[PDB]
Amino acid sequence: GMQIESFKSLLPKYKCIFFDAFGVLKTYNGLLPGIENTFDYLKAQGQDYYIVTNDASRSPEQLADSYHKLGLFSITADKIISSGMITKEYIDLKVDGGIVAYLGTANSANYLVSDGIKMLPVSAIDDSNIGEVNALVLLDDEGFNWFHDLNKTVNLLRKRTIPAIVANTDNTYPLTKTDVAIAIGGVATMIESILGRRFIRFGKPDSQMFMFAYDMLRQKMEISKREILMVGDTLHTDILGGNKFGLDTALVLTGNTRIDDAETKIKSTGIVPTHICESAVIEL
Amino acid sequence: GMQIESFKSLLPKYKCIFFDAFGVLKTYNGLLPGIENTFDYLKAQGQDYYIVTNDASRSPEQLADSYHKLGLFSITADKIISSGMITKEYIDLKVDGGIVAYLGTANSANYLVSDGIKMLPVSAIDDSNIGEVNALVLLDDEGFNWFHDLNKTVNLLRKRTIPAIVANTDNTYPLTKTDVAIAIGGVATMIESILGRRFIRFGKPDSQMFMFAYDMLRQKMEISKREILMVGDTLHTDILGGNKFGLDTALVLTGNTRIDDAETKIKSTGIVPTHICESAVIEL
Amino acid sequence: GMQIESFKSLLPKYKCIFFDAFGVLKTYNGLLPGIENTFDYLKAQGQDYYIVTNDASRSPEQLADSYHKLGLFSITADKIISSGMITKEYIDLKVDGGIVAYLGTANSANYLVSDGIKMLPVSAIDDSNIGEVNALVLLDDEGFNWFHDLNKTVNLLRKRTIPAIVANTDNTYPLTKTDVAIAIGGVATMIESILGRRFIRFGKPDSQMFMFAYDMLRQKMEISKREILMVGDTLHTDILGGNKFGLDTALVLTGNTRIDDAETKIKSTGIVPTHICESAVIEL
Amino acid sequence: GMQIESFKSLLPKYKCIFFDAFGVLKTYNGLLPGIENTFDYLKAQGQDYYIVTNDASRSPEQLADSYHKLGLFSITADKIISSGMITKEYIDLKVDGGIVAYLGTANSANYLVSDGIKMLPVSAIDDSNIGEVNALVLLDDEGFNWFHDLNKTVNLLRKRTIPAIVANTDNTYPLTKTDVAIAIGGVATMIESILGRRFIRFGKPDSQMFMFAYDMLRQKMEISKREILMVGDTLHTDILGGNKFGLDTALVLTGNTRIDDAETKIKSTGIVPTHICESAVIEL
Ligand SMILES: [Cl-]
Ligand SMILES: [Cl-]
Ligand SMILES: [Cl-]
Ligand SMILES: [Cl-]
Ligand SMILES: [Cl-]
Ligand SMILES: [Cl-]
Ligand SMILES: [Cl-]
Ligand SMILES: [Cl-]
Ligand SMILES: [Cl-]
Ligand SMILES: [Cl-]
Ligand SMILES: [Cl-]
Ligand SMILES: [Cl-]
Ligand SMILES: [Cl-]
Ligand SMILES: [Cl-]
Ligand SMILES: [Cl-]
Ligand SMILES: [Mg+2]
Ligand SMILES: [Mg+2]
Ligand SMILES: [Mg+2]
Ligand SMILES: [Mg+2]
Repeated sequence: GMQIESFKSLLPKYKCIFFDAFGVLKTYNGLLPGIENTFDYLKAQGQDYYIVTNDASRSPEQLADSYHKLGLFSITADKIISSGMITKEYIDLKVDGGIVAYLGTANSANYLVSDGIKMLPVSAIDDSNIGEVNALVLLDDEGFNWFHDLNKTVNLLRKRTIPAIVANTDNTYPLTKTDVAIAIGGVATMIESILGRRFIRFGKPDSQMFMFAYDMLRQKMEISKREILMVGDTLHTDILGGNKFGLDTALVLTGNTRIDDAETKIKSTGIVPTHICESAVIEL
Repeated sequence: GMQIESFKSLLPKYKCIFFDAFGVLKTYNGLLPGIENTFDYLKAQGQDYYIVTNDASRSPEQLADSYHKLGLFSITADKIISSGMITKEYIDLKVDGGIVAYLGTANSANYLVSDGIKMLPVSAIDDSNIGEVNALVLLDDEGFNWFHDLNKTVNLLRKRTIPAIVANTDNTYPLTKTDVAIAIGGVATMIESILGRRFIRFGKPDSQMFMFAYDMLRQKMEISKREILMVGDTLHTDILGGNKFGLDTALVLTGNTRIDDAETKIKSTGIVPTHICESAVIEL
Repeated sequence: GMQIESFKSLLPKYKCIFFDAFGVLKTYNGLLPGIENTFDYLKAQGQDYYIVTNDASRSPEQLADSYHKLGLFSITADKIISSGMITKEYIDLKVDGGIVAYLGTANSANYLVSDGIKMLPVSAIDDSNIGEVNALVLLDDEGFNWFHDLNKTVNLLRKRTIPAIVANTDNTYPLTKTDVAIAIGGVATMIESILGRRFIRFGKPDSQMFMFAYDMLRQKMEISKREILMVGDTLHTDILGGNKFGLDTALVLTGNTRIDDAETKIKSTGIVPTHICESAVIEL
Repeated sequence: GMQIESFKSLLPKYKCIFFDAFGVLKTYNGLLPGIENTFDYLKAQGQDYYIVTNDASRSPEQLADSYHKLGLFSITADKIISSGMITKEYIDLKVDGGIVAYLGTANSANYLVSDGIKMLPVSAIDDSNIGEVNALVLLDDEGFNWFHDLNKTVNLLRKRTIPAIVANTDNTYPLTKTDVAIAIGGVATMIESILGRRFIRFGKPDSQMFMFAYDMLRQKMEISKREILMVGDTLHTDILGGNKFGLDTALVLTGNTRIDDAETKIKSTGIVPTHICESAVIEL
């Protein structure tokens, strides 16, 4: 049996909320209806929050602009902790000049541009420049010819002893009510089905992003990890990750974990959320 | 230590040879030089042979035509036993009319054309005809847009309770001296990394093709399974497959199993060949 | 969709029935009540049967004797086709003298012996004789010390280039209504989790036992693949194997596939039985 | 390419060294000869150290005592960061009273003892106490009967929705020059081969222990991630974890990564250490 609790009822226990984005705040057809009231509410209550997301397809500033376009003005770039920030820091620290090859769009790659390094798509790599490729990043499922560039990526990683990096996204994402699409994490998975495990994956259920947020909160208040709530739709990323780091966790049913499957999934993985809620929408 | 034996020196022990094609008779740049003499030799000695191949991208007649183009005229379509034959028989028997969806080229699909069923590429499947799709076959890595149609195949299989069939090819094939290409079996492998295991795979190391050839030999001579030699470059398909069926096996070193790696791969898999030879090419 | 049919109604189409044993003829509770009616009916109708089983824990004669002890005298050793028989033949034809080491009971091992072979349990292997050990077979989850001999097995296979062989059983089997036990196939799975894929697996869904039965039947009568029904409770062994070999398949719901899960398991695997039936027990 | 450097030459960059223990400070043969020099030198230079180890079979105090018994007094309990400490914290913060079941020895369970939870071995769990079991921990590959308690463990986890917890050890460890033993992490791996992924795994390559050490250091001094070197013998735990956390890494060749295999293993994994050294043992 599941005890379903209202999200509003939980909020007084916590000094900060960590929200996953997809399946929690928004879905394939935009924001979940009413989700603005959640952020109005937290503001009115003076409650801190962050978005903690395994999206490295654009910068925090751009992720924040997408919410502003959808009308959620409360969410600023400083509130968005994304695994792309980890990737960027890893490249700056661990890659010594040359070229970083990427699978994705030019826009996805612009966030990573820096001094000393040239970003190039996999499509632009051949024998004439392969010796300068010092890393591979997988950023977005769109923006390149798969037949051409998945093939080239396989050969690039056979020929160059370099880090291959992706955000730990789900393997697929919902595109319509009926259809899913293969995500950038899934493109890595498919590559790894041919080559073996090979990708450094950043993001949940790792705890670096959580530690960053936690540290920033500790700079301005008394707070312990159990006084933070991680809110997510996915057991093996949001809930598992939150739990390992010591966060309380709330599973919402508006995403990857459907109500009919929750007990079964919880029982097969042994990943137990602190709380289960229908959704993160607070009714006005 | 490996005992390397001349292929010629083994031939007297055997009443029929089964040859894998790729890595044994031919490679990325055509026929292995001299392989013509092997076939001249077997004729002059009156020794039977078949080619037993997991290539289901063409009919046996077209597979034979490819050898004719390359100058190997003695290879006839009756000597080519291909996993595409199994696929064809499976469709005829187990699929009841409607549409068979495919990933490949129109030419790869032609061999499977039959009464009652329409072959269509996954690209031509939509809500208007999906309810009539009764099987999916993976035939060739070329001939379709991977971004579009790998996504559509994921969704097709999520929506239709139908058999998904592929030839059990290696996940990759050599394209040049340095580069490989993802093969149709590898495409299935990639799909399966997203969906889970889901493809019915035909061909080596299964034993149906062997049994078909064996039964034909038995109709014209006294022969036991150990009097047949399976010749291949791949442990987990040719050598494992042959051994399990009772055939003697000869590992050649002209393909997937490189000489520097043979002892290690043999030890790590426990797949032991009866004999190890440098190649299937016979001299003089 | 999920259409259940009468098993008895199906049977006049066929000259021979192949039955899986566990979950079909019997469960942890012993014989399925009334299963004798089925065999009496087939005998009255002039229909043949064979048992096709991946239980290779004892000889066909002892497997038959175990039915006799339970009061089912219609099953005789000459009608039991066990994957143990493939193992025995492999040892005879593909292992050249020396020792064949085993995990199991002495009773499971000794009858596998043939001229030139010595069976030995793993517990008896040492530096002095490891050199003579020419194969490993896993026969029964009982009969050895797990701590000592799973460790010794791991080392044996790291040190010796030998085939490692097991019946393709499910990983676990029901002991009681609530509890399962790890089966011998599961022990192999566990070892492969440490070492990687390493075991030759005999039995369903491979075609070898099916071919043997079919060969024998065709000597005694005019029989096609259209006149043989394969009856099983497990999709990925019984149903998949039968389908690939060209047989009609009947999934029964007295074993691994429960009525409440059948539709979803068929959908997820894409393994579609020709017919679904509650039981292989007929009335009257 | 593979450039070996002097370990001692590296050390002046750093304010603190994090050492892995097995394969770095000691092997199956005991302490690496001369390893005391290394700690003497760091102390002389005013440099700090911590041990960062996925050995959670004993408490930090017992782990330090084991060094003292071998004559290495420079390692003290307060400098040992063990993944056992994360397990302890997880049990305290996330497990609400009741029983914690364990696989291991009584001594290994001892440090986990707390006010509110009873420790009991899996062997002690039956129908009378099972509803009170609120977690399982795997602690040590010794101390239990594998046949009875691995079977019981599989049933325990099938029946109770509880977290299953293990240190992320390698699957095996060396006993002697020729033989390995299955480690506690490998036992979890085996269980997961039967049940599917099911264990929470603590330790490298996770960031948690790294974060702890760093948090402690930054209280006592001005220290950045650029002034900490992680030293280990295993790519997928030590080097990978160190790198993802933003640390310089040193691969040493005294343990799991041998000098003959380093270049190949680095190439296949894409896990690249900042530095490669023969040994953490310095001269003088
Ligand atoms: Cl997200
Ligand atoms: Cl692989
Ligand atoms: Cl990773
Ligand atoms: Cl993270
Ligand atoms: Cl071929
Ligand atoms: Cl080739
Ligand atoms: Cl999956
Ligand atoms: Cl298959
Ligand atoms: Cl076949
Ligand atoms: Cl059975
Ligand atoms: Cl006996
Ligand atoms: Cl050997
Ligand atoms: Cl096999
Ligand atoms: Cl350690
Ligand atoms: Cl974990
Ligand atoms: Mg989500
Ligand atoms: Mg080949
Ligand atoms: Mg069964
Ligand atoms: Mg180590």
